[PDB]
Amino acid sequence: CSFGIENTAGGSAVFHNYTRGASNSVTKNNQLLGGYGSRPWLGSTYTEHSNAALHFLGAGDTSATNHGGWIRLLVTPKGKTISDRVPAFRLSDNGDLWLVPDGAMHSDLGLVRSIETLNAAVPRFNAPSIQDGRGLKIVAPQAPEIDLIAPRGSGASAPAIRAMWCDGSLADTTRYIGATQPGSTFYIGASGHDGEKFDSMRGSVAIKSAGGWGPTSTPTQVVLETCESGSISRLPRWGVDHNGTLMPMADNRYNLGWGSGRVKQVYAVNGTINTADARLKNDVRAMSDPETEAAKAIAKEIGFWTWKIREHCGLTVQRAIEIMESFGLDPFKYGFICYDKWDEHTVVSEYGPANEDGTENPIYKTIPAGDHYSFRLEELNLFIAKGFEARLSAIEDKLGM
Amino acid sequence: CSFGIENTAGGSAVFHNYTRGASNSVTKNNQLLGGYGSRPWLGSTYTEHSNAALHFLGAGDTSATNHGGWIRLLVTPKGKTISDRVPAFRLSDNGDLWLVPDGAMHSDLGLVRSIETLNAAVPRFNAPSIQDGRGLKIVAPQAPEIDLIAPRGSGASAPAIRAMWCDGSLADTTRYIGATQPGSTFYIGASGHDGEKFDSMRGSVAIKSAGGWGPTSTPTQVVLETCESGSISRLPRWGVDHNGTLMPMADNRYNLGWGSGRVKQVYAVNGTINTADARLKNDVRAMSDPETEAAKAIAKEIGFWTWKIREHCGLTVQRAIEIMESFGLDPFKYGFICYDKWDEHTVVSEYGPANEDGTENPIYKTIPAGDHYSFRLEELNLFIAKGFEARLSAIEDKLGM
Amino acid sequence: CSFGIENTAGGSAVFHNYTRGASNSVTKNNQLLGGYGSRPWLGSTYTEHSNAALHFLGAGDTSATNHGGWIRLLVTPKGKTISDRVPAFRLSDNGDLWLVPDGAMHSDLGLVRSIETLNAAVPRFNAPSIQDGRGLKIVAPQAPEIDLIAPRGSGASAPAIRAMWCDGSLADTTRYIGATQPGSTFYIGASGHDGEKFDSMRGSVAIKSAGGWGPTSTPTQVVLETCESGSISRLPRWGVDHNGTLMPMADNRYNLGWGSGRVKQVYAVNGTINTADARLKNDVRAMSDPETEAAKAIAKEIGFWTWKIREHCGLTVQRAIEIMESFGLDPFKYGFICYDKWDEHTVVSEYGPANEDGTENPIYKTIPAGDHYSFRLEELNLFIAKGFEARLSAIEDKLGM
Repeated sequence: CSFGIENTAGGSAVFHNYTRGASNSVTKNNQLLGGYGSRPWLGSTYTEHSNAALHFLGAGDTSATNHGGWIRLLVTPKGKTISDRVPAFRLSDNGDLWLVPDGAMHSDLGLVRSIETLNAAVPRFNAPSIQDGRGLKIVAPQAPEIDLIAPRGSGASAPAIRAMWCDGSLADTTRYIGATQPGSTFYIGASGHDGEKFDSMRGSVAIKSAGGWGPTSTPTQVVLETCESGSISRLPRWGVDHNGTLMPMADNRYNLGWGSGRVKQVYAVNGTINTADARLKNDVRAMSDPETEAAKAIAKEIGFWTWKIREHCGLTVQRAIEIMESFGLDPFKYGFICYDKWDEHTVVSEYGPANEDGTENPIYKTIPAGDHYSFRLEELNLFIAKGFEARLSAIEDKLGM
Repeated sequence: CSFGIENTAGGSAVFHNYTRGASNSVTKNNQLLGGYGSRPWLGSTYTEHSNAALHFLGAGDTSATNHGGWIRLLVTPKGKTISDRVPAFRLSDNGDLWLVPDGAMHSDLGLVRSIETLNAAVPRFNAPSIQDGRGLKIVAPQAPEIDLIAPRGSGASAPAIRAMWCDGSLADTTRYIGATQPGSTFYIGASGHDGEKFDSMRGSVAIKSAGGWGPTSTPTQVVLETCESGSISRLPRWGVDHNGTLMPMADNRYNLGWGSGRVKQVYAVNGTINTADARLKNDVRAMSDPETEAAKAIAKEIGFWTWKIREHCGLTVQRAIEIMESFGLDPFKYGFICYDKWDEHTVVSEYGPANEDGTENPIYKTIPAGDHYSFRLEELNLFIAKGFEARLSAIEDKLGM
Repeated sequence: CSFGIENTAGGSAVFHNYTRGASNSVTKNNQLLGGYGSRPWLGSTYTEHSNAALHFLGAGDTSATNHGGWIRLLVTPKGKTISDRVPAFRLSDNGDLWLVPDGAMHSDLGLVRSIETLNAAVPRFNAPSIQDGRGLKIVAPQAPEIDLIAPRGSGASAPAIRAMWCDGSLADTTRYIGATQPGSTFYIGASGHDGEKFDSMRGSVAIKSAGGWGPTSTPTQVVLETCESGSISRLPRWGVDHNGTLMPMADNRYNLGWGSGRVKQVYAVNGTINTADARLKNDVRAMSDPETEAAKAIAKEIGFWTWKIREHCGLTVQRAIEIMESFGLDPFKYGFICYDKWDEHTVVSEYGPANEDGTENPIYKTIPAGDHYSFRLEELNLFIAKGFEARLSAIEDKLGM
C-alpha cells in the first residue's frame, strides 16, 4: 500500500537517485540519472520496463563546470507494448518543453531535447538553434496542433492568443518593468525547409506597436507579409494602420486584384485620387491628327450592352483597337488600352467536410489560361473629351466665333 | 530528511510501482498503477489524500498486446481542500498534453485523457477524434488562452508563433528531411459546435506555401477565409499573394465595401482597369432617341455642391432619375444608376477597458436601416459623352461639314 | 539497481512525502512539501543539490480550509552548475502551466506560480489576474515562442491553431453542450505594458461567429483591429464578412491607401459606386462664368505624357491650377484638385537573413517628407463636360437651333 518519508522537524522530505559513470567516472551525457515508473501486471508477471515513467537524464558529461540535467515523461499508447513507448514530454536542460506524441519521432531520437541535438541526430534538418530556450515546441506527423476548447457557460466563448509586450527584465535583481517600446512585434507565421535548412519566417501576420506607448496612447498596426517566387526574403505587403487605413506597405508597388482575380466592385464615398504631378512626368505633348481622328470616331461607338439584366454604357476594347489601327496607331502604346494574360493555375476552391483522415480538407480546382481586354475608363474619357474639343474648335473657327 | 537509492557500478537508480488487478488479474483501464504525492500537516494530522501528486494510470486493461499507460499531475487551489484538487496536467497515452485548469472540468471527468474518452463521457460533445495525438489541448471556462510574456531587455519584445514546414519524416528507421512542398499550410482558425458536433474550421487566417520551395525561392501567401450564412463550408475570400497583390480569391465575386460600409476614398497611381471584352458581352446596340435626349439633358445638370467644405462637381441621382423618366425610360434598367438598401443591424463599435470579469469587452452599437442613391461615374461620363457626340453631329450636318 | 513498492492485492502502490512546519505548526506557503531528484557523480562526490527534480510545494499556509499545493520541475542547463538551475515548468495551484526557460526569470522569482504572485514580487508588472486559470503562460527574454514542426510524410504539412467554440459547460453536474452562440470570438493579438500596467489587447486579428450556428449554417468573419495614437481602445477597422466582402467596419471612415502608400492599381469588373444622394447634399448650384471659362480652357490642355514607356492621356494638376487662378478662382476650394503632404517617417522595408542573435531581423528605411498634387478624375471629367455643354449651347443659340 503506502510508503513514506517523514520529517517531523520542519525540514524537507526528499527522495534522491544517485548514479555514477562506469568505474567511478563522471556521469555522462544522456545517462539515466534517476527514474520512477509503473509496471503493470500481465496475469503472472510484470512488464519488463515501465509503461509510464519519469526520467532524469544528464545533459553533457558531468564536470566541475557542468551539472547539466533534463527530464522526460514516457507513456505507452493503448494497444501497444512497452517496446513502443513514447517519450512524449521532454523538458530540455535549456527549459524548453518539447511535445512529441506517438508517431512523431522514431525511438532512435528519444534523447533529442533541443534543436541543437536534433540537428546533430538528423544532419539535414538544420533548424536555427537560436530558437532554443524560447518555450514550447510541438512535433507531430503532418499536423501538429493546439486546440483551445472554450465552453461559453454564462459568458462568451472567447479563446485568445495574447502577446504581452513590455520594457525591462525579470532576469536581474532590479526587475524593472515599463511601457511597450517602439519595434515591439508579434509574428504569427511559417518558416520552412528550403532544401538545405530552415531560416526566418517567409509568410506572416504581424501585430506591431506603432510607436512607444504611454498610459493615454497605445497605438498598433496589423501587417500581412509574403515572399515572392524567386526570392528568399519576405516583405510587408498590406497592413491596417493605427488610424484604420488599409494600405500597401510600399508606395506605387502593389495592386488590388489581377486579371483572373478581379474585384466585383468598389463602394467609395469620394472619387479615387490619382496623382497627376508635373514633377513626375515628362512634358505633355499635343495630340497628333490621327490621334484626334481616332478620338472622334471612338465617341461614335458608345452605346449600350449587356453581359451573357441591366444596360451598361460603353464600347468594346476590340472595337477601339480596330479604330486605332485604322488611323495607323499602335493601340498598345496607349495607357487606356490594357491586355492581361495568365497561365493555367491551381487554387483551393473550397474545403471538404472533416473525414477519418483529417479535419482540414482543401478541394482543388484548375483555372484555365486566359486573357482579358480592358480599358482605363478615366483616361479613355479624357481621350474622347479631346476629340470633342477639336470638333468644337473647328466649328467655332467656321463661324468666326 | 533525505532518502536515496544509489548505484555505484554505473547502472541506473530507479524506483518502481508494482500493482495488480483484483485476485491477481491484469491491471485495468484507468487503474492507479503508481503514485507520488505530498501530504501537508494540519497541526496534529496530515491530509487524507495528497494535495500535489504524480499519478501513473492504465490505458486499457493490460494484456499481451496492451501495456497502455498515461500520466497526470494533480494540484490543489489555494483556499480549497483536497476534495477539490485538480488533475490539471494530463499526458495522454497517445502523447498529447491536456491542460485543464481549475473550473474547466467537473471531477467526474478527471480520467478523461483524449477526445475519444471525452466524447464517451459527454455524449453530445462529438469532437473529431482525428485531432488526438497532434499536440496540446487547453480546456478552460470561456477563455482558454496562451500568453507570451516578452520583456524587451536590451533587444526587442518579439514573441512569435512559428510553423515549421518540411518534406520527410522523423518517424522512420532512416530519417529524411527536404524542401517545403506545395500544399503546405498553417491555419489559425476556429471550429465550433453546430448543435450536433464539432468539425472543420469555419473561419481562419492561413499562411500557405505558393508552390514548392528551393534554396533561392520560398514563396508564400496569406489568406483570410470565412463561411457564409446558410452554408457549412468555408471559402478563401481575400489574400495577399507572393508578389504582394491583395486580391479576391475568386474572380468577379467579392466586393470592396458595401452600402453601410463604404470606403472613404482610394489613393491609386493608375486608373482603375475595367474589363471591356467583346467576348464576354452581347452586341453593343446604338442608343435610342429618348436615351440620347436624356443624355443631353443630364449634362445641363452638372454644377457644384457641398455636403451638409470644398465644392464638388456633379449632380444628384434623384435629378437624373426624373430626367430619365421624363423621356419614358426606367432609370434602374441602366448600370450607371444604383440603389442600395440595408436593414437595421448591430455591430461591435469599440472595446471597453479591461475589468474584473475579462480583458476583452466589446461595446455594441445599432446602425439604423437606410438606403443610398449612387452613380457609376465612369459609365455616366460615357452616357453624357454620347449626348455631346449626337449634338456635334447634328451641328455638323446643318453646316454641311 | 531497482527499488520497488508492490501491492499484490489489487490496491495502489504509492509513495508519500510528509512534512511539517516548525515546531509542529502547519506547513507554510511555498514550503517544499516533497521532492524527487537526481544527483550526478563528479568523480569523488555527488552534487550538493539535484540537477533535475520534481518538487511539491504549498500554496498558502495549510489550514482546515486550505490544502493548497503546486508543482514544479527543475532542470540544469548544459555548461552550468546546480547554482543556476531553472524551475522551468511550474504547474500552478490554479492549474495553469508556466513555462519559464533559462534566462527568463531571476532565481529570486523561482516561487512565482501566477500573475497574482508575479505582481506581488514585481510591483511594477501589474498584469490582469483575471488571466490566471486560463491555460498556458510562456515567459522568455525578448522572444517567447511556440514552434509547430510539421513533417509532410505522405500527406501535407498542415500545422494548426484551432479554437473550439461551444455553448455550455463541462464544469458542473449538468454538462450541457450546444451550438456556438452569437458573440463567440477568437483573438490573436497583443497586450502590452503602458507605463503603469498591462490591460486589454490593442491590436489583433479576430475570427468571430457571425450569428449563432446550426447544423446547416456556421457563418464567420475575420476582423483586423488596431488602436490609434492618443487612444487606449482598439477598434475593428477592416474585415472579411461571412459573404466574402472585404469591408471597412465603419461607414465612411477608413481609406484604402494614402499619399506615401498608394495602390498601384485596381482591377474591378464593374465601375466604382459613388453615393450621389440629394438628401446628403446641399443644392447643386450652377457654375459661374469664370468656372465655365476655366472648364473650357482645361479641355485644351489634354494631351499625352510619359513618366520619367506607354503614352498616358491627360494633364498636370499644376497646369490646371494656373488656369484656375487665371480666372480668379482658388483651385483648392474645388474637390477635383488635391494636395497631400507627409512628414519623414521610418518603416520596415525588408527582413534580413536569420543570424546568431535571432531569425526575425527587420531592416528599417527612412521615407523622406514629401507631397503630391492629384486629381479626382471622375469629378474633373464632369467639370470638363460642363465646359463642353456651355460651348454647345452657345453654338446652338447662334444657329437658332
